Amino acid sequence: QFNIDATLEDVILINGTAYNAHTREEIRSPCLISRTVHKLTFQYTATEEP
Amino acid sequence: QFNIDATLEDVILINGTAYNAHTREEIRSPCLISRTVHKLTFQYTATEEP
Repeated sequence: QFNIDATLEDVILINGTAYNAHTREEIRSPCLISRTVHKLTFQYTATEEP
Repeated sequence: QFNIDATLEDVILINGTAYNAHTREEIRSPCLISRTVHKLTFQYTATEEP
């Protein structure tokens, strides 16, 4: 599970998909995530490389 | 429930007590809260004013 410490500031996801660490919201490949999330949960998806 | 965002950056609690909105972590008044918290849950406490 990817943590977001103070040094990471902001992160962006381009390829793959993501899920929230609190309510498990699905996230599209190209999209900004703002900062309301805490941790990033990856997944095994053979359709696209994250 | 107090929310956090980019405008308010960092916040500090001085008087009272607080509880995390994620894992119910109780915290006293004279300490920092780092950033791992996202929402602040107040409570009714007549012993001290928050």
